[PDB]
Amino acid sequence: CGETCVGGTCNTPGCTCSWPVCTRNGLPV
Repeated sequence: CGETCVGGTCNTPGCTCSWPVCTRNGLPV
């Protein structure tokens, strides 16, 4: 995802909050 869910959520679509960073389909992209 490249995004960070330091807040507890992800802005990027289909991106999960994989604190501290974000994730995609359970994979950090």
